Amino acid sequence: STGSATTTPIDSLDDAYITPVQIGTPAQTLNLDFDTGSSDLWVFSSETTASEVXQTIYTPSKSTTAKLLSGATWSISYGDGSSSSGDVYTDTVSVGGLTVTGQAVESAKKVSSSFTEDSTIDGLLGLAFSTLNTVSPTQQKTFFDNAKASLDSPVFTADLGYHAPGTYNFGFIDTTAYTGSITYTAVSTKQGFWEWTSTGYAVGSGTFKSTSIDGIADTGTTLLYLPATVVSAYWAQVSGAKSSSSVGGYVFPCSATLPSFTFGVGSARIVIPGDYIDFGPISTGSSSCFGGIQSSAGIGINIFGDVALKAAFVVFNGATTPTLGFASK
Repeated sequence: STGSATTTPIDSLDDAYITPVQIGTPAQTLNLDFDTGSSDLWVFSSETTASEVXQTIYTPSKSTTAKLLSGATWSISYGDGSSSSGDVYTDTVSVGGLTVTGQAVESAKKVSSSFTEDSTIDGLLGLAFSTLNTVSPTQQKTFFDNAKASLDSPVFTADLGYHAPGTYNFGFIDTTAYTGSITYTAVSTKQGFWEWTSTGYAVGSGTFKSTSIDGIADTGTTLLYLPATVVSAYWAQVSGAKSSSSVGGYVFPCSATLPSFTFGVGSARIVIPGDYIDFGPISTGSSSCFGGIQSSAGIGINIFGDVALKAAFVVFNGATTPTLGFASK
């Protein structure tokens, strides 16, 4: 079996992407944030504190196939400080025509203010490794893990668009979606992430520097977070760029033409166009724009976020020994 679903940016800045997911019988359609940086499928629901709901909610009592997972609870917090918690049901879950039965659907009893305030996201669908799942006492498998048995191939691909819709595919590789060939690189699962090692970088038309950059492929993070000295080398090429403490990062004049940024994947090279690194104005009407490449120093890990991933076709190969594939597009 296979599945294919359209993913669309939640705003004009590509802050995040949402994908329709059908849950329960008859299907309830919710717009979820596909996150390869976490491993919980959790949704706004009829159980969520009313003052914390502004979103489409799941109602387990209206699904004939929902079953309560007795005594199971969950609690998650994310990099940004946002958090949620609740209890657990299993139910049928479909994505782009691919159906999984017995998928754990985490029902939020409470959500933090960030989730409340974002009307476009009804929940998150975790696609990292199941070791990161927060359900207790027994951790639950991700959608991808449950689907592997029936998939034509144990893969999923991410094709994110720049200010445009894209696609998540399950179980097959669309060879018309990319150019040239896919280069694969080893994944370490020791921390639960799709963690890999980039072979180096280049700024604009300059030299490629061979330097190991350990990072994670994370669809659930907006920007590209790299080591301080690598980010410094980028912004040194932009005459108006400076580090602003009040905005929290590198800002530059919106009118600048930004250089591209190249990262290595084995002996291959993925080039992020400069326009993609222009995240946008700090404020509507502002003449200053926020940079899409920022320092990872304060986060503790390098993150190849949406800024990087949307310049490529990305293959998440979930075979017993997982790898990550990248192709230009």
